[PDB]
Amino acid sequence: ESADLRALAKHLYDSYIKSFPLTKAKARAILTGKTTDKSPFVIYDMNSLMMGEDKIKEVAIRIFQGCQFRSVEAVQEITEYAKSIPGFVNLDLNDQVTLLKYGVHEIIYTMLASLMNKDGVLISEGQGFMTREFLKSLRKPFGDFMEPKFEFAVKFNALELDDSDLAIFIAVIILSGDRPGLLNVKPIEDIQDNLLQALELQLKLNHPESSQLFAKLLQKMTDLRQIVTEHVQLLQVIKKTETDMSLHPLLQEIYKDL
Ligand SMILES: CCO[C@@H](Cc1ccc(OCCc2ccc(OS(C)(=O)=O)cc2)cc1)C(=O)O
Repeated sequence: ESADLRALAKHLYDSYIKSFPLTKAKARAILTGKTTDKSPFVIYDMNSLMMGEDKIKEVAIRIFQGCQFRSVEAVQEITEYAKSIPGFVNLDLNDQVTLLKYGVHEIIYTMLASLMNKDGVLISEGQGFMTREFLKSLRKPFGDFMEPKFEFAVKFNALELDDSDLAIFIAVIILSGDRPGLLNVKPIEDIQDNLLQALELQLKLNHPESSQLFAKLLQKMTDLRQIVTEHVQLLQVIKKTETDMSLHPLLQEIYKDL
């Protein structure tokens, strides 16, 4: 029944709105700065950055740190959201932990696109905008870890998905089952199967003209994996070049064996 599938889509959208403070809707509205309710401060260089901490509540390491803090925060919102997916909290605890361990970063890069445009990314809850060119000019290793995200953001944003779409797609990512170390696959697959039906319908109804958008969206998932991997090894390099520093424990525990 299409009706049960719509009920599920609305449930997921609602929970998404409540779990994530900054939606794509608000983000795109800020990025298209014609809506002057509140425009962002733009950081494009050193002085921009220092003037940044001014109104916005070495450089490279500070940014690196910032991403980690935002990351840790996002893991907590995604975790809150995951709990709202029917059946998720009823799975064996070990698997709930596993699906989160592998889902979190694919979702973080997915939602990150929502705050990006070809030239930059919204930081500090939309109050700031950091350009792509500034991030790419960062010192030796810290100067290229963001580019892959932007390239993905550009292609991914072309699908023109909105928050209601994303909310179900996000749920499909978490209830994979192909994740390494799962004890009970079937209960996870039955759920994802149902989530897939809801996402298919949702795209069909919300994007009548977008031919095979469902297929195109699913393909984007192979892109996320490569982004995660690529980022993990760039992280390994940093941990070695900077011994006086360390990756936040949560991120560290998420990366232990992947
Ligand atoms: C290096 C840490 O990377 C995170 C993933 C990540 C990457 C980028 C990201 O957001 C990019 C936009 C951004 C840029 C600077 C920033 O810091 S600041 C101090 O300027 O607010 C915060 C977010 C969020 C999570 C991980 O491995 O878990």
